[PDB]
This record gives sequence, structure tokens and C-alpha cells, in this order.
Amino acid sequence: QKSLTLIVALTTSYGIGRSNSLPWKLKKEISYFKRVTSFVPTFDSFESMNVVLMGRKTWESIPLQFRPLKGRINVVITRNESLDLGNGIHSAKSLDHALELLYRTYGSESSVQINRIFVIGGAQLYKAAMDHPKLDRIMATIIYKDIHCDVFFPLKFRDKEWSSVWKKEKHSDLESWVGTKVPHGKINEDGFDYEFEMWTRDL
Ligand SMILES: NC(=O)C1=CN([C@@H]2O[C@H](COP(=O)(O)OP(=O)(O)OC[C@H]3O[C@@H](n4cnc5c(N)ncnc54)[C@H](OP(=O)(O)O)[C@@H]3O)[C@@H](O)[C@H]2O)C=CC1
Ligand SMILES: Nc1nc(N)c2nc(CN3c4ccccc4C=Cc4ccccc43)cnc2n1
Repeated sequence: QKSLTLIVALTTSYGIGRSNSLPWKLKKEISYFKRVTSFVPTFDSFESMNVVLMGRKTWESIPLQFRPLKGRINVVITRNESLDLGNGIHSAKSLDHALELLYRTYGSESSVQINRIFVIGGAQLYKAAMDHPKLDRIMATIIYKDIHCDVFFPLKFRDKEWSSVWKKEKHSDLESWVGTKVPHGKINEDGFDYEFEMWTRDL
């Protein structure tokens, strides 16, 4: 069971969504998201691919022109065996089942190898990922504007109460893990000030 990575864009009040949608239109954040979930270190095996895990509500909210996230192995978690109708859209009862589907489906008899696993969201899938003993990384984008949302991140990993578990890494570590250079400091895109951060937990 490889390490799990959580990627999220949230306000300072931990808000992450409004009405099954995003209360903001950031063009530079979305590019970060894609490169991060799509990047694979050269040294790893040649047929290495990434996986993005997502909840059901998060998958139905992505416009058909966008989903499924290309260049990545897509898995939808659902406590319901319903029709996904995909080009191979895997679905599992939980994080642990999803990981089991991957290892079984992708391995020796595969011409496709699993690289990094990303939990791309959904409040409910976040809490599950936060409770999992394998999550160890959190790629966070902080919107410095207390926008009005109605969906929030479960754990306040940036507050004091958790400061002994979650440690924010320097930007040099944030860039190396991503293999490329990324904007250091605030970024003001259309009256929004946000920045990238990477937090690591001890296992
Ligand atoms: N800003 C950001 O970074 C992100 C924001 N979002 C936002 O999140 C909101 C969607 O709401 P939310 O309901 O929280 O979305 P979720 O992605 O958490 O989806 C929840 C649904 O996913 C399945 N699911 C979730 N957790 C589990 C679990 N632990 N075990 C098994 N199955 C599970 C369910 O199946 P079932 O339906 O069958 O019960 C459940 O109804 C939207 O506003 C969306 O835009 C999403 C991703 C990123
Ligand atoms: N850093 C980071 N982390 C995330 N988890 C993340 N989630 C999203 C969510 N969004 C959604 C969500 C709800 C409604 C619309 C919509 C539109 C487009 C897309 C496209 C691809 C993936 C998500 C998504 C956006 N930006 C993110 N940034």
C-alpha cells in the first residue's frame, strides 16, 4: 500500500465549495492541479501513471467536457453499486477497496504501473483520507478570502491544535516533489490572493 496524497484548494475558513460547485474561477490554480496530479518522476518505471480518487458528488459536478481526468487513472468511491458508464471508470466501496482494485488490476500482468495516488476531494472522501493511516501529504492552495461556502474541510490541519502532527514544508521541498518550479508567495488572480503549500505528517 503506497502513500496517499491529498490535494485541496480551500479558504482560510476551510471552505471548499458552494452549492456542489466552486465559488471561484482561478485559471492558474487549475493548471497547478493538473500538473501535480499528472507529474511522474523520470527515474520511476517508464509505464508509470497516477491515480485520482474522488467522491460521487465530486464526480457528477465535473462538466462532461472535463471528466474523466485524462492522463490519470480515475476511481469514483461510492456506497452504491450504480452505473458509472465509463471507458474503464473504476469504482470502489471505499479507499481501502479502491486500493485493492488498483493493486489487483495494475501489477505484474499489467503494462501499466501505479505511481502516485491522489485523493482529489469531496468533503466526505477527505475525512476518510484524513483517518487513513497511509495519507501523509497534503497539497494545499489557500484562498485568502473568506468566501461563502457550504462545504468544508473536516480537519483544521493549519490551526494550532494540529501543529505537532502536520508540518508545512519549505517551498524548495514543495517544488522538488513536483519536479518543477511553482510560484512562491501570494498570487493575485482576479481579486484572489492564494498560494501553494505542502504539509507533511509523521507516520
Ligand atoms: N475546492 C476543492 O479543492 C474541492 C471541492 N469539492 C466540493 O465538494 C462538494 C461535494 O460534496 P461532498 O458530498 O462532500 O463530495 P464527496 O466527494 O465527498 O462525495 C461524497 C459521496 O462520495 C461517496 N463517499 C464519500 N466518502 C466515502 C467514504 N468515506 N466511503 C465510501 N464512500 C464515500 C459517497 O457515495 P454515495 O453517494 O453512494 O453515498 C458520497 O455520497 C462540492 O461543493 C465540490 O465542488 C470537491 C473536491 C475538491
Ligand atoms: N488544488 C486543487 N485541489 C482540488 N481537489 C481541486 N478540486 C477542484 C474541483 N473542480 C470542480 C468541483 C466542483 C464543481 C466544478 C468543478 C470544475 C472543474 C474541475 C476540474 C478538474 C478537477 C476538479 C474540478 C478544483 N480545483 C482543485 N484544486
